[PDB]
Amino acid sequence: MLIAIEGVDGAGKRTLVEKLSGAFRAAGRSVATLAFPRYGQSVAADIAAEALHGEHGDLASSVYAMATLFALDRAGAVHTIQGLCRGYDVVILDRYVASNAAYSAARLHENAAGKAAAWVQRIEFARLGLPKPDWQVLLAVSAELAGERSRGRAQRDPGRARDNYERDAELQQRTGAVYAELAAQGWGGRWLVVGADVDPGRLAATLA
Amino acid sequence: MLIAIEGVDGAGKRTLVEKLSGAFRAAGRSVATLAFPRYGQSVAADIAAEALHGEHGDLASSVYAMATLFALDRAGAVHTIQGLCRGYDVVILDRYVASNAAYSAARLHENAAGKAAAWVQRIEFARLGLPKPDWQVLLAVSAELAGERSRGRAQRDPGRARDNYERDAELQQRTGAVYAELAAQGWGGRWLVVGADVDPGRLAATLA
Ligand SMILES: Nc1ncnc2c1ncn2[C@@H]1O[C@H](COP(=O)(O)OP(=O)(O)OP(=O)(O)O)[C@@H](O)[C@H]1O
Ligand SMILES: Nc1ncnc2c1ncn2[C@@H]1O[C@H](COP(=O)(O)OP(=O)(O)OP(=O)(O)O)[C@@H](O)[C@H]1O
Ligand SMILES: Cc1cn([C@H]2C[C@H](O)[C@@H](COP(=O)(O)O)O2)c(=O)[nH]c1=O
Ligand SMILES: Cc1cn([C@H]2C[C@H](O)[C@@H](COP(=O)(O)O)O2)c(=O)[nH]c1=O
Repeated sequence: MLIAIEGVDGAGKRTLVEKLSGAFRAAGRSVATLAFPRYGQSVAADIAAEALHGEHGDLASSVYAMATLFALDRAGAVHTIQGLCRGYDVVILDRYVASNAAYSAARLHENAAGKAAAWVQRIEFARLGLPKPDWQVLLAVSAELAGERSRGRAQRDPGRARDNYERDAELQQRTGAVYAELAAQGWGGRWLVVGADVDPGRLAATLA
Repeated sequence: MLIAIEGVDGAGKRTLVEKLSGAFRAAGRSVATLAFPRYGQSVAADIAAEALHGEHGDLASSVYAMATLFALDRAGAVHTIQGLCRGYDVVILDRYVASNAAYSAARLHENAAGKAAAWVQRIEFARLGLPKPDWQVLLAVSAELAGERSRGRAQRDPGRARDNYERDAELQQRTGAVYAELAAQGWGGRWLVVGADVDPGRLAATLA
């Protein structure tokens, strides 16, 4: 089973992955986790991050260029994902294809039924062959709280200055809204919308 | 030995590669040829071409985004290039790293000593590890003649409509000028500037 944890930056995704992993292992399931972007491992991922921090000229100014880099990173992980699904009972991804749909649509002020979301569908799932997840869990949080976390993280870690998207409060707001639409639409597969207070044990039971 | 044939679109590069290959083989050297972009083989290359034909939203509007796609295509060919150099006496490339420097600088109205050219140097040769060619042959041609060839090709082949750059006559002009500067500068290695009338036998002798 392939599960993707989605949400805006600062939503608490990494923490949910950790808690969920423990819940699954408690239930006797083998668990593997993979996070996107695959920084260090993927040049596309690194260039994208660098672009979001002021490098590489006009690269970040293009919505589709950024989406393409994140898609190329995932395309290079297809073998990894297939291998993990063959080796473990549960594979949990911290961010996946839906991240591209949410942020891309938001940057263009489009909704989940828009052009960008459809483009991501055609490119990543169909053309690049990324498998559709069995579950996509939206960790919904208020834009204000998520933002406060992204800022706090930058104040405590010098190698963690916020990226261009995180410095755009309205973009974060719109991204959260597109995520809610994607979930209601069942974009790319079935979704579950949860909060930071969700019970790992029950969530794992629902997913397994 | 690694030789790259450079020049604007419609300059006559493919023809020179063919004639040069024959000249080298006549001299008893084994020859291999590789062309960039690696259409079909590289997703980055295909997406880039598609973007230059009106697809993928605002992707082509970013100079660095386009340069990145062409660089990622080449990065995926490093193994191929090293293998060819180990297996043949001469390896001839139809377009290489300099193509990115020339077109990128031109789109930004910069010269060979500019930011874009330097960025290409840092990314492709240093960061991505692409080997610097032993020779870079600039097939210089008048912008008018090159353009007439690109147009004529589109009139005869339906699957060959001109790309966005080819539809920009001034851009082609500026690209030719940046190429001349790159050659005079010895950018990325030594260059040779030749015309369509160059003698394959002598050119091959010079390169070998
Ligand atoms: N970014 C990553 N996050 C988590 N696990 C990863 C990541 N990249 C690779 N792995 C895991 O580490 C082990 C793999 O890597 P290696 O990188 O050694 O694989 P390969 O030798 O390229 O094998 P394969 O094609 O199966 O991935 C695999 O079992 C894979 O599931
Ligand atoms: N786009 C290309 N143009 C010309 N020759 C190519 C191209 N792609 C691969 N080749 C050549 O075709 C043969 C290779 O390909 P294959 O694609 O079968 O290689 P591999 O099995 O991936 O081997 P290697 O790592 O050596 O490339 C090689 O000898 C290589 O030099
Ligand atoms: C994985 C992914 C991240 N992003 C965004 C989220 C951030 O603003 C940034 C990097 O992600 P990260 O904060 O999870 O490391 O890029 C996308 O736009 N598309 C994607 O596919
Ligand atoms: C290989 C390469 C081509 N190009 C340009 C030349 C064209 O306008 C187009 C495709 O190249 P092509 O006409 O040789 O198939 O992109 C670059 O800008 N950078 C590159 O690295």
